[PDB]
Amino acid sequence: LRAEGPASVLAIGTANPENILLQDEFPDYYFRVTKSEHMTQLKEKFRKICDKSMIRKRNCFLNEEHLKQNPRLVEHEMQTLDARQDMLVVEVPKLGKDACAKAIKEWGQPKSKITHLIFTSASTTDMPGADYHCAKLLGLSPSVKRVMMYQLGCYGGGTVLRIAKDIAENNKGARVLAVCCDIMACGFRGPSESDLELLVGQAIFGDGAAAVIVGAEPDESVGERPIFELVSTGQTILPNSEGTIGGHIREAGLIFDLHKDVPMLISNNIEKCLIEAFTPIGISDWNSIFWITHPGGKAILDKVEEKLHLKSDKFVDSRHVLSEHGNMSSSTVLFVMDELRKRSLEEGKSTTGDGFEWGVLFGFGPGLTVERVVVRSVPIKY
Amino acid sequence: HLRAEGPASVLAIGTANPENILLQDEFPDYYFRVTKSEHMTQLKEKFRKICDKSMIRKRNCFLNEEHLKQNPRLVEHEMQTLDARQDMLVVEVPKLGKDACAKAIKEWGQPKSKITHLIFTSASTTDMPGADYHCAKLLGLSPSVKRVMMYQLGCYGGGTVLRIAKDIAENNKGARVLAVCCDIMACGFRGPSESDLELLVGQAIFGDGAAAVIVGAEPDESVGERPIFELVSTGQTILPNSEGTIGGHIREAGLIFDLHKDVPMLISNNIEKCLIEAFTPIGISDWNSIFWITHPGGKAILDKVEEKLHLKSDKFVDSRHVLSEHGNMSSSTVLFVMDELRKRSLEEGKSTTGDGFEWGVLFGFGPGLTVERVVVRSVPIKY
Ligand SMILES: CCCCCCCCCCCCC(=O)SCCNC(=O)CCNC(=O)[C@H](O)C(C)(C)COP(=O)(O)OP(=O)(O)OC[C@H]1O[C@@H](n2cnc3c(N)ncnc32)[C@H](O)[C@@H]1OP(=O)(O)O
Repeated sequence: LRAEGPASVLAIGTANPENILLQDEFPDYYFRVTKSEHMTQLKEKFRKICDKSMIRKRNCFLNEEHLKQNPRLVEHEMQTLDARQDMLVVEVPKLGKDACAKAIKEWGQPKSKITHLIFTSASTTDMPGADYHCAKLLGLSPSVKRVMMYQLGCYGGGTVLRIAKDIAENNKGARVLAVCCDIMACGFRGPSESDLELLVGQAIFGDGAAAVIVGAEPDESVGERPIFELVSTGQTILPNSEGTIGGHIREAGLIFDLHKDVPMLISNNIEKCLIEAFTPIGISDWNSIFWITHPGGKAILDKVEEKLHLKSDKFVDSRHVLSEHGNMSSSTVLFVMDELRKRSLEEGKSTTGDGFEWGVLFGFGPGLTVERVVVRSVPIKY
Repeated sequence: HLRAEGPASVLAIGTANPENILLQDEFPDYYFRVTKSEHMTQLKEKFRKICDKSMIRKRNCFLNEEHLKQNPRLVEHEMQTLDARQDMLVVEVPKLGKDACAKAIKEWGQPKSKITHLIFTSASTTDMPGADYHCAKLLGLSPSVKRVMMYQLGCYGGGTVLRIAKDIAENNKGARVLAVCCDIMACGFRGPSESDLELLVGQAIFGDGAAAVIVGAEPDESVGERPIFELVSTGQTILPNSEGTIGGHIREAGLIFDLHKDVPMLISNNIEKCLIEAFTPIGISDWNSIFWITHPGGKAILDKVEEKLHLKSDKFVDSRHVLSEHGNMSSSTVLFVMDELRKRSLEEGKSTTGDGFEWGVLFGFGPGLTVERVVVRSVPIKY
């Protein structure tokens, strides 16, 4: 028995740790707790990176008491993976379960109707995985079909939507719980004079989890209503991008590579993704649609906006999420989805997509891989 | 959105294994020599009986004695060696994977440009970009191939990649899914210790290998496509009272795994209820009237399941043969079993790809304790 019509997002939930990192105070915090305050010139460059990041605040699970309890974590490169794993194999499923619960609350259906669980995280790795623990913490059926996807990266938010679409539409009644979660205790480390690449990540990455319920044939009879339709999906590797975005599980924890070319590579290639995605729909004005864009960095948004001459209203939700949360990897793009529909409602727009009918969702991550989802809005009943 | 009509079918199967071979009869001595542990005479005899009862004749292993020479940290029990293992496996895991995909693509006989999705699972490593990215580049797939990277599933992953491919191939007309599993046990090789019988078991049963399948719906005989097994339904479940019995952990010392002795009994004591749920809609109750494609996680698992259900000697022939010639290769093993089942059936002139039976069941078992189940239907072999 296959489902009729397209899969849609029926609910969204998000969660963040309680502890907060004010970006104005982070240079002082970072260089103090890492006992690197003598690197004045480096701290000066780090301060400019933080000030230019357009991040006002992040939530982070790792706090100063964790650092005093294990000073090894504040060093630059030091065998710490066990200590990080010990924390994250617990916290990642926990924070993920927090976001799942809020999404199920909105959804308003028995957890026994959840037939599938998709879980993605780049912050940890274990067997059984975070899908198992999150399922147990939620009290889901022991026969929930799980799709565990460790170490995707920041494109992963588009991935779980792609996976959920085919599952929901091919299985009548299937209701897919897809959650992303990342905790940057996996890659926190101290500064080195030879790494501005490190400092960039230390300034932009924050903690969070985002969960959605995906399903076809929404049942208004019992309180289900979709927010966004998932119309088509794609995934591609950008040319001349090899090595530009990388992340590795090592004895020192998560070690990442981040090339300065990434913003230009995305901007110079993204229009082909739009043509490839919207030519069948007959759309060519990239301002006549709504955008749900992963804010991988201020620069990425700025350059895409520049190359395509996008009105400033398109990345408003991306920038607001980046300001209040930083880059949370795979979850970030679903935070933006949620903000888009909450702002549309609060501003009296006619649809959940800022008043537009058609939209596009993008994730960017290692590859350099681009995840794309053409999405359709729903009218807002007033 | 144009969806496919009819069920998704395995259209091709290819496998690969490292070249260096470990003979089980010599492995107790070889293992305790290279690990500088010949003074553990009572633990070695203990280890010799585990290997004697394992019903494993040989295994394929990428890690050789020269590797242990270059890095002696790999032969100690619990030394920080992850970086050295990863340096090897981020390269070798996709490579061996590509070798198996290449054979599957060969049998399939269709252009690589027709591959629309690539599924890759492996428990031996993790990286970003992952083995899926590199396996696709090694193969020459389209940069727009849709990848599904599933790191650290474990021994049930062979059923998972089938369950994932089923929904993709059926919801997308023309979709051709390349699913591959691959594991290399340099991720978990380590020296012995009198306080870890689980390790000894793992060092005796785990071997290297990769296996890849081409999965699609609406097979096109005009272009040379021939189905092998139809994927009918799928299930995943967590066995009750099974917490912590199968585990694997990426640590500074590499992959550390747990294996509780009760795993055979827990599987055998729960498996029939998996059969009932899977075959009651089809109207089948006799577990000897169907063929089996069973992950040979260990000789004890097959033995106990065989007893509990009174399965006849034909069911586990292919599982035990793969186990004897390759050991436990984790996620790929069950796919090695599928391949031999359809190959032996034609060599023996059986009515179908499933040993003459129409309906069958595929099982993977792993961390959870997780059981992956796939009801499968064979395709007639016409003579
Ligand atoms: C905490 C643990 C983390 C754990 C992670 C969890 C898992 C995730 C795995 C995957 C990880 C891989 C990634 O991480 S994927 C993130 C994608 N996001 C981007 O790719 C950001 C886009 N970029 C921007 O948003 C702006 O660049 C930014 C940073 C706001 C700055 O704002 P600004 O406008 O001022 O730009 P400037 O050029 O002026 O830079 C000012 C100075 O920083 C230097 N600089 C910048 N960029 C650099 C780079 N790339 N390399 C080396 N130097 C770099 C410049 O050279 C200059 O230095 P100088 O010339 O000496 O003065």
